[PDB]
Amino acid sequence: RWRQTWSGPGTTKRFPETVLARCVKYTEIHPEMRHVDCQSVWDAFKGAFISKHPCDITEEDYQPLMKLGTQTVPCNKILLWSRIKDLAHQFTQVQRDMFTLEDTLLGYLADDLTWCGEFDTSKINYQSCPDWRKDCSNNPVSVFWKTVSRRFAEAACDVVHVMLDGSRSKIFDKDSTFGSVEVHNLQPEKVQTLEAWVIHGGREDSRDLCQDPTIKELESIISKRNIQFSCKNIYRPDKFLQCVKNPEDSSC
Ligand SMILES: Nc1nc(O[C@@H]2O[C@H](COP(=O)(O)O)[C@@H](O)[C@H]2O)c2ncn([C@@H]3O[C@H](COP(=O)(O)OP(=O)(O)OP(=O)(O)O)[C@@H](O)[C@H]3O)c2n1
Repeated sequence: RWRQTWSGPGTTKRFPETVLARCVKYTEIHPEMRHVDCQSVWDAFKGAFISKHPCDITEEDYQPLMKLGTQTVPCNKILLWSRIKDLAHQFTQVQRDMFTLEDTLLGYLADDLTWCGEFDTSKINYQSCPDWRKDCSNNPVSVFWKTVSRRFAEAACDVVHVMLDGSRSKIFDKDSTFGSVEVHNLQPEKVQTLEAWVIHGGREDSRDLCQDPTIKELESIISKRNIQFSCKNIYRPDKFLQCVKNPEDSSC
């Protein structure tokens, strides 16, 4: 068909099979999730968006799935990220120094996937799904991430870290999930500090990007929530990862 209902990519091929298989793998690997019934998880995930208008999804739609995906995360070891998920993930993969959202069952189930249904049919839409900008923000994927990211941020305590992409024109972006949801849902009663790691993309010698106006904005916002702010440059992410794998080892 030469045209489609929405402007975004349609549901990821074999979405039901993919989510199911991810749930099985996760609960097989992660002991604490060992009892989880992956069929019930799939059904609850389905229940959030099937037969529903994909511009009319709410956080409530995802509550059955949230309940089933309830999981304790070590509160002082949370790593948030904005844009640069590959480094964040490569980092936590070394020795589980920290946990990102994609290390939780629910984040793992949905990572890199697109999905939506149709009002008044039970069909998954494999042709297109709403674009957040062009179509609607209350779509199944955007609403899912907002809901799960809020919960993840509320679970954090002590020092919370965030990797930010220093090669972007807005290192801290208030419109991102990190900036619009996570920063506002850290609980000042529990969270002592937010420490930003600003990942350089520019090769070799570069600025102190902790002085970037958007970082100063982030500092102001966090400080005004009664949370301390710290910032560090990571000048060579490749060296950084090497030092994580082999610390004190070289020129670290
Ligand atoms: N794996 C993952 N984790 C998310 O969430 C937490 O959110 C943070 C990262 O999101 P951020 O980069 O937006 O801050 C991390 O701290 C995680 O703890 C996501 N929050 C949103 N997404 C999804 O990432 C995909 C690309 O989004 P984009 O931010 O690159 O571009 P977008 O804002 O959707 O462009 P638009 O068309 O103008 O709306 C979309 O599927 C979007 O729904 C997400 N994907």
